[PDB]
Amino acid sequence: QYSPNTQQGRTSIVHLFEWRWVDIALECERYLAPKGFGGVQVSPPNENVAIYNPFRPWWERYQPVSYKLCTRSGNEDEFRNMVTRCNNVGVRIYVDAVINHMCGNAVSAGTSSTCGSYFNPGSRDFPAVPYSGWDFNDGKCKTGSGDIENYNDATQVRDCRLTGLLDLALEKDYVRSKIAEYMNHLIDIGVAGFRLDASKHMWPGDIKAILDKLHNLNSNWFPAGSKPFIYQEVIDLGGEPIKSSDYFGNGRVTEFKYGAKLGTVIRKWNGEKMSYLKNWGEGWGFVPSDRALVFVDNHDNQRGHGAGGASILTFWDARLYKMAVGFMLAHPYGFTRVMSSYRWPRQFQNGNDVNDWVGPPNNNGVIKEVTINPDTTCGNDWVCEHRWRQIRNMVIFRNVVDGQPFTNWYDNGSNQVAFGRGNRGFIVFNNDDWSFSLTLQTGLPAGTYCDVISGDKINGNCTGIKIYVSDDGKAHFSISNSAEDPFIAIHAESKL
Ligand SMILES: *[C@@H]1O[C@@](F)(CO)[C@@H](O[C@H]2O[C@H](CO)[C@@H](O[C@H]3O[C@H](CO)[C@@H](OC)[C@H](O)[C@H]3O)[C@H](O)[C@H]2O)[C@H](O)[C@H]1O
Ligand SMILES: CO[C@H]1[C@H](O)[C@@H](O)[C@@H](O[C@H]2[C@H](O)[C@@H](O)[C@@H](F)O[C@@H]2CO)O[C@@H]1CO
Ligand SMILES: [Ca+2]
Ligand SMILES: [Cl-]
Repeated sequence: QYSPNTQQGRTSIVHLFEWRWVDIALECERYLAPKGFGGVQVSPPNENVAIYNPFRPWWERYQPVSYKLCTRSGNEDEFRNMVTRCNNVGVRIYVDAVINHMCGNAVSAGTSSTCGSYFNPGSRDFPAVPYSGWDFNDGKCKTGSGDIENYNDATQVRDCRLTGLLDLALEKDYVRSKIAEYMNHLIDIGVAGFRLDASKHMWPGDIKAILDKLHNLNSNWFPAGSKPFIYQEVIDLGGEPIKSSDYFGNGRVTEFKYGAKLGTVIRKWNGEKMSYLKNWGEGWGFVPSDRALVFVDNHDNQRGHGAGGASILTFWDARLYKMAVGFMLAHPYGFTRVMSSYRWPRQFQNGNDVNDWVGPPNNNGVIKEVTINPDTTCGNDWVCEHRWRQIRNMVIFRNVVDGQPFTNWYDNGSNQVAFGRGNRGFIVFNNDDWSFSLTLQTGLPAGTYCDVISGDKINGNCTGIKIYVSDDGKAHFSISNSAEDPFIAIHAESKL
């Protein structure tokens, strides 16, 4: 259950947040495949509530109406087209599965849905599934409000409504079956796995019961017996009765401690320093590496809607963000997910962004196409961090050093550190307020290597910084605290 199911040599997935199916299919062929990306996490493909107040917020997609593959990203035909084209190019698709709940209980009944399906939250009626009052936990929840009120009580966290979201009775075989029917529909289409949204709000046993009904991956693309990749969204920063480890029997889990701590470290909050990252991983209280899905930021916490707090680094913090992502992609701990977002009118008032609800770039509610600029960046307000040279090249770096051990660690006791991966890669970071100029042991064979952060290796030549490794594996590195990118990375495939 725990394997990403990516092609050998591809070690990362990217979240193409709110991207349309047709756009992802093209990206798979024109960029993701050639650049060695392992897969794509797509936004919920199932019909959701169409919210006009505010105007089509991104979170409306987390309020299911039915399991029809009909959304602002496209219809079933477009979804299949995308999965097939991506799979045909060796890039996997992972679905953001919203199966813990339906829409908000306060939402007005009617046909304000992405596929016109009728629904009535008040009467608990979702005929397009179909679900009825008998399929929700209204009678199971014991809180006075019917909503989750105290996280110290593991029971209400699972049986009550998350911020009013109608909670499905996942103990019922009928409900489990309707969800499996939806997920099997996707697996048969060709999806390689799923992100289980709000897993903390579901009983480990109920999730397992659902997974037990899931098919193996489509044998036209995957070897027989291939199980869908499962990564459960569990927000556990410690201090709660519910632990992410309670879900290890179903698959991997999102390690929100990862981005939160890395952000605090890179920002140097409360006296933290990169030198402390020497024992990064389980040593910091994180889950086992083979059960972790890591990331610097996600669609939720990049806009203050998730765990991590104000320490989370995002594309808005471009310089520090690139370093955090680089460190993550270079370090062996966990399975890495790169974030790809869109720009929005961030407006901070009293420490809170009042425009954190804004949906993807659009024209009258119609998601804008992803355009590619001659410099390979994206237009139409799509950030496309996965296309940033510094990030794209680190994604490749991880592929190249796949399997190599963490070694040759170095640090100045402050914020200047470096480490290698076996004899296939080496990375140096300078997050101090002074320059870093020193000769280090790289563990790499002698030769001239192109720094993949400041440049690229094109036709036997480096476009950016060049590093010279001697016969003893040592090499001189020089990084000024004023460099655009205060870190250098070199690997086996960047050698001249
Ligand atoms: C997982 O799925 C979620 F729903 C729960 O973690 C996502 O949460 C986001 O979407 C919800 C739903 O739109 C949003 O809450 C809105 O709707 C509820 C219900 O009516 C309102 O409560 C009264 C709430 O104020 C609304 O904002 C969440 O705020 C949003 O974070 C989550 O991101 C997914 O990972
Ligand atoms: C060809 O443009 C490159 C650019 O040289 C590289 O620096 C990066 O640009 C990012 C930048 O790193 C980031 O800090 C912020 F300014 O955003 C831009 C992209 O919008 O990548 C591009 C494309 O590879
Ligand atoms: Ca629940
Ligand atoms: Cl997540």
